[PDB]
Amino acid sequence: SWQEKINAALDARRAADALRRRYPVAQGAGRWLVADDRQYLNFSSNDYLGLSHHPQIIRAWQQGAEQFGIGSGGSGHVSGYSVVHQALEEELAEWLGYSRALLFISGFAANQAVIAAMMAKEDRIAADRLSHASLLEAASLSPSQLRRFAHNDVTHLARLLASPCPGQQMVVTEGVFSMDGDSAPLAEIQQVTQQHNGWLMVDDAHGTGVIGEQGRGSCWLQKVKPELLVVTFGKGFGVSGAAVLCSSTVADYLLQFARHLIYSTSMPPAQAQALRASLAVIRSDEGDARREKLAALITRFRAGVQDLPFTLADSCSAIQPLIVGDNSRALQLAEKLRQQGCWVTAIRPPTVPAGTARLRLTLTAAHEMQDIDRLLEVLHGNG
Repeated sequence: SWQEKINAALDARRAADALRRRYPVAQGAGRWLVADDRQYLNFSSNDYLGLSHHPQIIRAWQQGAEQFGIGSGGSGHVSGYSVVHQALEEELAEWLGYSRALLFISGFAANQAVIAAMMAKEDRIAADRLSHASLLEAASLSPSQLRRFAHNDVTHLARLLASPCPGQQMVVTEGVFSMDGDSAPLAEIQQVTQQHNGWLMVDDAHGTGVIGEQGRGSCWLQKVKPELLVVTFGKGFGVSGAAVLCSSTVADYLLQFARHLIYSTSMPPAQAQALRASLAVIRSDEGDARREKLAALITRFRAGVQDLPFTLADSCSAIQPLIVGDNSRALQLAEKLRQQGCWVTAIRPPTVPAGTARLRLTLTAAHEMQDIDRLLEVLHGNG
């Protein structure tokens, strides 16, 4: 029965594979986390540039409602394409170097809509094994053939692409991995997929706004222009939503065939105005300053960890895993940091490889130097 299927799946769960209850917060974005009525330094949010609370983006969100109401009233293919959506699309395309941008309500939605429109059962997706769920789940729920390659292993990927395919091949990877905060070798990857007549799709959720000139992506940084670029706005941009960057013909294909783009409700115009304001800050001199601040904080953290009984991952991202090793030690370490006012969360097998239990830390441009020092001190006294 259905209820037996559900009860049986919930009952079978081992203690290490069960997800904890969601914890309600009063504030979850940026420097401070507020849970109950207690203030914690927040080392768990994705607000990498501190823009969720920026006065200019708040104003834009607010005025946009005055000007346009809230809901768009519908889909882009009827009366839900606002002049504000068109201007944001144009601005993103100009910023990143693509002929076209198409807006989506989330990264999950963008990824699924591209893959649903472009891949048939005959085709193959070659996906990095550590791709985040937004991408992988999309590639899974497709009728195409999904094949994973070892993390960032371009030799493995070439092997994959060389295998006979009855259709076309799409390579998918992230610019900065949600997991370890490490970068993909995009240029090398772009080379072997061209060599096997494939197209390349990069999701740059964790790099967009945060690295490269004017905060352009992981792709800019590495001088690579994949056929498809997906950017999402729930992290560094401090808002919500996503866009697909692409060519004139690919955008025309998606606008004719991608049902997810054609029939979904477009985002509130006021949300798009907040995103245009976020983009402006990201491109501005203040954008450079926030990125430079974030990099200084990462430097301060990594330098302090040298003198600690922990290891670091290969990351220059705001994402800075602290490898602890032992599961009990890591959980007790996170609990203790929380007790001392530092909000962190621990991750253990099997989400991570054996013996690589760790803290999931993130830093943001809203943090201050003394915050990093407070983290280091608690880590020393409990490490």
